[PDB]
Amino acid sequence: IVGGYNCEENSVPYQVSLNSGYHFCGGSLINEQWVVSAGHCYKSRIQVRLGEHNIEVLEGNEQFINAAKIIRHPQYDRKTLNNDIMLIKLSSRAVINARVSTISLPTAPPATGTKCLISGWGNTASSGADYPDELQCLDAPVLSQAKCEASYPGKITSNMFCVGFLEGGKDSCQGDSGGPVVCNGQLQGVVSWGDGCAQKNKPGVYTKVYNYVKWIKNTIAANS
Amino acid sequence: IVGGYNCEENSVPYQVSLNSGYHFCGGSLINEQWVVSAGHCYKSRIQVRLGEHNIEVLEGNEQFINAAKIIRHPQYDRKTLNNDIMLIKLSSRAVINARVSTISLPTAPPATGTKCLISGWGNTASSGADYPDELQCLDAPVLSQAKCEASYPGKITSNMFCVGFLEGGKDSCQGDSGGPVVCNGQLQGVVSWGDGCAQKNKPGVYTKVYNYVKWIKNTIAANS
Repeated sequence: IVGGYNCEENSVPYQVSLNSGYHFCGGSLINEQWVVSAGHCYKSRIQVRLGEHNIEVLEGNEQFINAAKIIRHPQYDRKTLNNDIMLIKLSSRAVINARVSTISLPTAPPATGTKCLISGWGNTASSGADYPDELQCLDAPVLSQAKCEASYPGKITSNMFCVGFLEGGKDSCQGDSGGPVVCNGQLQGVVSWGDGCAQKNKPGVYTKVYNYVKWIKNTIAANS
Repeated sequence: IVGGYNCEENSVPYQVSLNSGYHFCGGSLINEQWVVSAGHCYKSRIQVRLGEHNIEVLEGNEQFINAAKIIRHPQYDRKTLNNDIMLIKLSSRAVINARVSTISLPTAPPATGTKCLISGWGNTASSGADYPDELQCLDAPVLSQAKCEASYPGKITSNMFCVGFLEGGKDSCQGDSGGPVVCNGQLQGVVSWGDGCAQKNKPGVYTKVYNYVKWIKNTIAANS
């Protein structure tokens, strides 16, 4: 997150990190046993960690749980990042408390102008490496499909949307992929891709979770 | 400017010097008829010189134009140097050419990590006095507000930010005040103040021009 701020204490209890030794992506806890992330964060073996704030220093509420099942959306397109969404079944049930809890799926698609919270341990600098210890947060609004298509001519499908600022300055960045865009108590987006970070007229692009609401429930039901 | 270098030719066409008998400050040409500088560079009578490289020897492209109006920010705080910004209307419009051009105002605030270019004819000696003939340039990065607020605990307002190096060595200095800090082709900062030049962990503080974009255009429109 470029241009963000340190997430307050337990303001993001649904945030998880995917790890192969260390964190390579974020994710969102949507069921006591299921995490949604980006399909391009796919790996064969993933350890999910819950309850982290400072990703370097244990604060006591962390849960380390290895993925039991990693199911990337069947129609995921590597080149276009279309259907960039993936479900991870946890090998055991997360323990829900004030530090670890779930986020609701969306009942309606993202509404232009709506304020959302994006979070992650990604790079916080537009150029150069500058990775944060503490979970970063960013309030950004949903942009119109028009502004989104315009910014990325011929790249934007109906399974994507744009949240950010056309002036740049604030944005998601390398390391934030898979993480949550939560608007009005609902997971509307998964951090998907962008053209650089926080560049002018290059807002980040996010998977429209709303299009996958049935696929998620069906997939969870079939794998329970 | 300590630790810098002779700006190349034609690289800083927006740099101006303010003189009320002597070169006391720098400034930026932001309109054919307007200069931004530091409010603490206020004099009742100012002659602006544009197009200077060697501040001692005329090279042919200089324009000498007296200030018609000198408008300091109406909440400028002499004590805190909060709102350290000032607008000067030239008595005639500058001839815009290859060596005297304007610089764009910022469309988004300083994103930390971004390389900037500070410039001026200020003291190049941390200890003592060594004023250069040729304009000095310095590439310096936007420091996180966290790091800025630290170095000057309780001094740093939302109208200020820090550019430079915590190690020391490279920094603006006396006589640089008012001068430009340009990042991505936009005037992000105005040399304002610091504690010591090139001073270890006491980096340069700059007026965040972004917060003044509306005030500036309104003042210019109101005085044209």
